Amino acid sequence: PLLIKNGEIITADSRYKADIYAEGETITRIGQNLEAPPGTEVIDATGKYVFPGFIDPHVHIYLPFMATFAKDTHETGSKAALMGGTTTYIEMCCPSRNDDALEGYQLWKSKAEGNSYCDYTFHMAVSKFDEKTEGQLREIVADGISSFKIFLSYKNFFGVDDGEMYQTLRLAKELGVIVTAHCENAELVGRLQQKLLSEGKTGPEWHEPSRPEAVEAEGTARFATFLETTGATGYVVHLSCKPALDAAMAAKARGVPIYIESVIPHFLLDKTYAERGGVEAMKYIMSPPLRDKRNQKVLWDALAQGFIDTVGTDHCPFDTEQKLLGKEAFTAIPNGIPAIEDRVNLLYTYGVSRGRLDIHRFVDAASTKAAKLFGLFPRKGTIAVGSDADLVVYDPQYRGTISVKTQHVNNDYNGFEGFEIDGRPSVVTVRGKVAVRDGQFVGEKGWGKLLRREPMYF
Amino acid sequence: PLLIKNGEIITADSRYKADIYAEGETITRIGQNLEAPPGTEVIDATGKYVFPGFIDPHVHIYLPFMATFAKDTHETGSKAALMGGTTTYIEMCCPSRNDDALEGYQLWKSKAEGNSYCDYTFHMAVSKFDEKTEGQLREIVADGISSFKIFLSYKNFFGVDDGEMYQTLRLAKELGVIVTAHCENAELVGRLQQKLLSEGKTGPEWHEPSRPEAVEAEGTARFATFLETTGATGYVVHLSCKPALDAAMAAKARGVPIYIESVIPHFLLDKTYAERGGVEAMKYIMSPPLRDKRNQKVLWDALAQGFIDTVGTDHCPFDTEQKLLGKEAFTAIPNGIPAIEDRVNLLYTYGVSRGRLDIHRFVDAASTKAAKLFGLFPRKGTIAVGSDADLVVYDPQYRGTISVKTQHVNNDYNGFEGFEIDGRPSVVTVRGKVAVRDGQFVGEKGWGKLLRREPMYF
Amino acid sequence: PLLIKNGEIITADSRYKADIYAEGETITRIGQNLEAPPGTEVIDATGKYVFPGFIDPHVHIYLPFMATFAKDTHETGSKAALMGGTTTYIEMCCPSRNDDALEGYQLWKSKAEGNSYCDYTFHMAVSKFDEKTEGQLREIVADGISSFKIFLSYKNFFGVDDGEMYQTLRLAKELGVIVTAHCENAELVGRLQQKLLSEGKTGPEWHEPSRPEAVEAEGTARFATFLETTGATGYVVHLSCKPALDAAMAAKARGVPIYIESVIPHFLLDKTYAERGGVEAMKYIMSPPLRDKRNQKVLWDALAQGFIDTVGTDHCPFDTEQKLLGKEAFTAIPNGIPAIEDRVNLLYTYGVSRGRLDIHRFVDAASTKAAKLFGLFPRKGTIAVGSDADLVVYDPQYRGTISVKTQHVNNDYNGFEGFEIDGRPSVVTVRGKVAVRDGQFVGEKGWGKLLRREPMYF
Amino acid sequence: PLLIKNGEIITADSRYKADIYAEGETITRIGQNLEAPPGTEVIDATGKYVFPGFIDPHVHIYLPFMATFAKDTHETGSKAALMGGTTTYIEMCCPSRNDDALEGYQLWKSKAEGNSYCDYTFHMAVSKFDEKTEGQLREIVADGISSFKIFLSYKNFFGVDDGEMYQTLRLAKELGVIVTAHCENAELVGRLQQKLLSEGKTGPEWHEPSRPEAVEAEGTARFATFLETTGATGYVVHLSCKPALDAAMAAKARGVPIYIESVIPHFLLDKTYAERGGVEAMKYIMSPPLRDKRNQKVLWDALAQGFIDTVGTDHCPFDTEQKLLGKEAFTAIPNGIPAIEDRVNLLYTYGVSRGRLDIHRFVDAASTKAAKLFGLFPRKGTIAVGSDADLVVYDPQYRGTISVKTQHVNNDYNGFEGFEIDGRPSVVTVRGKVAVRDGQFVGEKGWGKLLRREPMYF
Ligand SMILES: [Zn+2]
Ligand SMILES: [Zn+2]
Ligand SMILES: [Zn+2]
Ligand SMILES: [Zn+2]
Ligand SMILES: [Zn+2]
Ligand SMILES: [Zn+2]
Ligand SMILES: [Zn+2]
Ligand SMILES: [Zn+2]
Repeated sequence: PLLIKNGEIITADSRYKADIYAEGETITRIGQNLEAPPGTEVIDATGKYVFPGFIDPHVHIYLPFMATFAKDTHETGSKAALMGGTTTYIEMCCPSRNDDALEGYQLWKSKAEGNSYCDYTFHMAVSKFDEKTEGQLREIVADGISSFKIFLSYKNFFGVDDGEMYQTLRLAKELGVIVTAHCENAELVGRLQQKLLSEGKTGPEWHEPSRPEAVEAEGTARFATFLETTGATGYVVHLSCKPALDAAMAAKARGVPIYIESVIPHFLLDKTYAERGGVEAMKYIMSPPLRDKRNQKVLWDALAQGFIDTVGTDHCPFDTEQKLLGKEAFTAIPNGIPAIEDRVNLLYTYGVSRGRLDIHRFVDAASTKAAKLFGLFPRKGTIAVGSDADLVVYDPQYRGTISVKTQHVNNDYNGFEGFEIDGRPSVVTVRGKVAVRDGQFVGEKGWGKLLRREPMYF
Repeated sequence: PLLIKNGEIITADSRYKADIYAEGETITRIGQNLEAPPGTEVIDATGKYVFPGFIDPHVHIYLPFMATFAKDTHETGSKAALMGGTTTYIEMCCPSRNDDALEGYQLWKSKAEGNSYCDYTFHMAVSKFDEKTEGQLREIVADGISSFKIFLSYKNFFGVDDGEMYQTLRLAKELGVIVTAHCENAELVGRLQQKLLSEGKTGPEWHEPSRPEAVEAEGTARFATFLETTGATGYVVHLSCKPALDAAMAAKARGVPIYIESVIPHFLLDKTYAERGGVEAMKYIMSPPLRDKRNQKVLWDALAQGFIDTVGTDHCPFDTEQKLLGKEAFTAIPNGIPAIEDRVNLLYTYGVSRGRLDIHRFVDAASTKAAKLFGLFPRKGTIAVGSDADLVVYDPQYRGTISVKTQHVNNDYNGFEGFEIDGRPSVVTVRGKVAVRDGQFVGEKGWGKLLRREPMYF
Repeated sequence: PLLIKNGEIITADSRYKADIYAEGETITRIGQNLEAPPGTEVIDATGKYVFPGFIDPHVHIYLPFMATFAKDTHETGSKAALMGGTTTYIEMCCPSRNDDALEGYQLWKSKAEGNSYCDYTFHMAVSKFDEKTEGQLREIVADGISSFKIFLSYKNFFGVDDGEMYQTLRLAKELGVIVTAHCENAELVGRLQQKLLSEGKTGPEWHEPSRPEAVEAEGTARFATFLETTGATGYVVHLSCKPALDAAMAAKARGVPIYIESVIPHFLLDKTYAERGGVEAMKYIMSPPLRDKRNQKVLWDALAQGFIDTVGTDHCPFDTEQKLLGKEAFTAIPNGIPAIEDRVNLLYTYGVSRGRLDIHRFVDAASTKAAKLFGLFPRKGTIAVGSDADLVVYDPQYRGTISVKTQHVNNDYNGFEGFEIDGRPSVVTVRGKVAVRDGQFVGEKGWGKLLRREPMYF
Repeated sequence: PLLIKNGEIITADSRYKADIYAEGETITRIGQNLEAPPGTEVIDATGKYVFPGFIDPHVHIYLPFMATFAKDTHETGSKAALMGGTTTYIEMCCPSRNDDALEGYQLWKSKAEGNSYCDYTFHMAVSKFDEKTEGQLREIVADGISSFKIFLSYKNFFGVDDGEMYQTLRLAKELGVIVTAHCENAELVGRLQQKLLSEGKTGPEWHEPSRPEAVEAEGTARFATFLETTGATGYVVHLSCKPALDAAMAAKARGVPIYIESVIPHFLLDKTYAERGGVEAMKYIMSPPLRDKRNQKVLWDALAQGFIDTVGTDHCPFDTEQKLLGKEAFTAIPNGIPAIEDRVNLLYTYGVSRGRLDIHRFVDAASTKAAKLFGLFPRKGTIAVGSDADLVVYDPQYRGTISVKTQHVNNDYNGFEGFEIDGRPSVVTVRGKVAVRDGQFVGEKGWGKLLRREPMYF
């Protein structure tokens, strides 16, 4: 049994002081001065906030990509997540066009079993479409995976054409599945990459120009048009700039059931980081690229007003050594930045503590909204009787800086090296069991379970 | 003591089954199978929803307007509200340009004391600005009223000019007050009214053309520009059409702290109702006017995505006899439609039950958001330990129709006569005390209190 | 020699009364009371307007399409054009994906030689892209054809994919060629067509729903993105609705060198014509489909302000008998409406005479702009010394109605049967030679020549 | 008699080589190898362009403003205009609120008689509205002035309120007059000015912040709303930024008869010039203020596509000594920059020679469009038989720089000091009489006449 007392509870739509008692894995009751049976583990949350466990709807743990593999394992990844306050993560299951989808799903699925410290689930990538695949997708959905993922980029590896996208969306609508999508243009990026390389422009500073804002805007609008035409519900992952936001907003305004996600690096980093040259710049190469800083205000304002629904990380860790695989051509630099451990602290600091982000909008954008969209709610995403006891006792008096020297991500650099944070998790629990106590990791291996969802977007 | 058991609790960010125990006026604890001391009043909510008491941020009880007076009293008005599921209402305190603001405030304030069945508070109208008035506004704010109200229409009676609007906004920013605003154009409406009358166009069907969508759009954009320039936080009341929504959305997108409210009649009624001729058409005359029905989809879609923040009624009851005061000229028809009693059932029915409105967005738009914006939260607007026990046991199995024959509004007609509803309040409580039991009004006169707020928008 | 005297000359940027003297094929001099050598043919234009010969930048004479062939020949087509005041037309050379481009060009080219009454030129369609084709396109451009044409629809027959579109645009930029484009989405239209048919919806009234406005908007925006990314100059053919106009305007506003064309049927006809059922409805089936009439005001306003650059017809004549080829499924109805003969009179009547279209904007939209965009200017498109003596003595006192009974188009129905017109050509000349005198056709077979252009958009 | 031979004639819709013969004040005939009677003055235009005399629709010669007077006289002003290629200018007749409108008109009118080297006309400012004024405006219009001018700024001196603006527009519609307007917000500018001064911010660098882009956008949109509501035709003077352009474009798109003008300094100068401090910065203080340079591309692109209709100067010359009148407070710096003499060369150089501005669009934006809008066409604005012989033989081989040392404007500084130009007028004529020959001024005092217009916008 667990009892968290004297803490100020804050959810997306409530704020109060009371005690939380969890007999087992779920919250049993809430009230003031609760009496917990003897033996109950008591946590004193005096002077601290008690938030629902945070949820990252977009991470990469196991990933064979751009000639190599992402650095975290479900073990190191889930641990880093917990240290950061994230108690549930949704990983992108990404088998390529040449892989068997069902086999890919089972591979990712088995790599996670007994290896995760916190709960998780997947987004099933659809990198090709045919009779064989349709049958396997029906099976994967039936196993509890209620979300797909398509890419409008990465030609021949992940990208699907209009015909495949259309079929994926019709199937999704039939199964009540929500489709997440990476929006760019596979053809344009490929052509622009070749053009720049043939011109001798090989440095990391040509990554952004090879896939400008106009391309993300085109893909975002195309995706919205297919959703509107098929009747399927969609979700745009890591939207990074105004032109794309305008396209997604226009779709929302005319009634298209589409949702928007932005990832932490696009709120705090900008294109100049990728113009520093050398391995230093390679550390900030991702897709969509970091943009002109003028976009940060746009994203922050949109987040405050709820135009942007969720905030994820698109966590994709690589070692500087791996980044150097593209010292000859920027097209060979493995795309990705690590952030699964810093999302919450960064969002809280620069959004709530030093920004205009309302604290309730913060909880909604970093936990509740994602739980709702992907069928994890009310099990996850909030604090209420019946919900899983995934809690985060947050300390707002803490002051420090982020550094690779103190991170738990299995790679050699931190994207936010030196950034200050005005808070951090003091205690983190997973289904009633303490995983982090006073900055000390005390999690239990294999405690995390796979969360199965029910389709709801017909 | 009160105990509501076996009900499905639904708030903006939670959904579960548990019992709610309120020892006194606030919720003491929540859990499953709670044991209430003997003597506790037990309500069985089996098979029913338990929502937070709903809040109407825009009503008119006492109102000397257009040569006459609104029909409801705080007694009949609060009763009608409760029957409909609304446990808190914010009334527009409206002294005209020729009245002393402080006296006006005190008049409204005393008419409500001991006469309301549920809690309430006010929006202080600023229909002129000068040294004398500034001093009185500071006093009214200090008395707990944290919101102003200005009109960009009704020349010489309620309307303020750019100079006055600017000063009102600067003062609001200084005091941390949020400014609500009726957005049209006092001059244009006056001119267009005169033009139409001089042309012999006197029927009710000329009301809409006298203040077209372009006018509301102009006023909405003007208001946004003054907010952006003064640094004040604003709130647009009863936004009725796309052009205006576009203007308010553009302001939101560029960072202006502005919020949007729409009232129920603009979601379900349209301009043709005011083109029926005679007293029948006069029943549907209000400002802003009912619009072309193409606007209803726009508003519904915007509500579903959270673009529109709150839903109110702009409740302004008049008898058909009073409406006839303008049988000679439409300009003399007292503007207003009654709706304080039907808002919740209408929104639930056409939004949740038969529409695309998510049930959590429904609670937020009809209760929580308004509580947050006007400083009533967390006291009101949600279900959580510490909050006032304002609850609504809602019956989703109920089926019926709205009719003046069964309303409690103190006038002779219902704007939604004949409309079907797929639910209704079964039990309604105010701070732990039952006011409505099984469709029977059992409220206590004078139980309602004035809610004082703290300024928060500096 | 030719002398047109006492006429009021009206061009896009001039208006005056004077005489025009053409010694041979071009205008020799302009002035008042000019003395023409003896033998000169004198035309008295007293009380009439003298416009530059009008130009239709989008017609179909020879066209193997949808299992059949368009009805006009270069002989009947050029004659009908002249009777209507059009002295130059640009035909779409359309070999399909299975045809050899160079052979296709030569086929169209030889069908026109010695068979046209007026001058003409072509837009070279690129329905596929490969090494073989690139070489042939370079040859065709070198032969004087400075414009391409790509289709974003008609899968497997005319439509090109993103890869092919990109390559076509890069080549166009290299050669200084302007690319015209039909903007929809080949995949979406195909899928939506199949869906409707499988649902038993086979009538002509399902044509519009099979390719809604959202699709044209998507293709228009996609095209604009590829122009912006490749640096090529583009031109959107027959833009029919607001969503598409918005997309093209956004591109214009941000600096993309893109131009807009709209065709006469979209200004005067609407979707209901295709909902009349039977062969009557089949007469109004075209692509993009006739739209909701709310779009006509949008197009007219855009034309008046110069947002829409040119007005063409997309003349594609078919007999009702041929239209019946799709009595079983709307997908088999040959798309197209005839209009080459009525464009000028219709535009003049409903635009200038009865609309808000300025007479100079009329000349620019129906003649000069197209001549400029496609390199026919200053040879064609205006009245000035040195220009070809292609003139139209227009009679503004004429009043009549359009009817198939008096048309010269080689088919059995007129799309504007019964429409009134407030003017008509009295005299029409081609390079100094009279082709139409007092409504009598006196043209000379084979007089028309192929106009070769110089590339100018690098 | 005048004969200009061997020149390449370029108008907005024609380009050719021929001779122009003017027997008297108007062009008599055009053709190749024309024979002029003996005594005819012959100008050889070999290797040069022959443009229509350029027209500046917005200048200030006589102006009592901000405690002082503008430096040019109709003598020095018209001379400077001619040297620059401008043969017709429209001056803003600006009596303030305290002046009698009719007297003001007559004052301006008499100051110009016999004192202008080239033709001219006026825009009648309406700085207040009442019965007395309406009567005088009817008289002024009857005297040939077909355009009004209202200011939405300069409180109590020039600015009119909504009531006055509405009445001015209704009268304009009745008389068929077009209304030009300076769009900002009198109240907001006044308040923001006071706020900044009270904060000790007195330097020239606070001018822009005192009237930000949001204000011009608000005024532009307000003006458009009143035009749309009254049915009057409008024209926005010196539009300087994207937000305002967006507002004016939206109005154009929905059918409002509104036109846009931008002045040369907003295309080439930016806000930093006014941040140089001291008298140097004061030289660049005008209204609307110079903006962030990001706006220059927007304006250039809009001009190339015809979104911006005309290009003027808003010529308002002051001596540095006069500028110093506001060394204590920026609000006292007389607003204005000189440019009447450099407009054409600057537009030609940076638009045509070094930009993307098409040469025909150049002639239209600098001459023809303005002539059309203000009823000067076809008398002025083009080259054609019957038109006034106002011609400009332009030399495209000339290369030089602009300097106060060689200007003819009656003040001590040039706003474009040091700017390079790729052309200049070689010969300039006014109604058949040479005013400038090979850079030498040979004009005749009092030759210029007042141009009376006919109302056309009912
Ligand atoms: Zn991605
Ligand atoms: Zn990813
Ligand atoms: Zn109101
Ligand atoms: Zn109201
Ligand atoms: Zn086509
Ligand atoms: Zn076509
Ligand atoms: Zn001005
Ligand atoms: Zn001016």
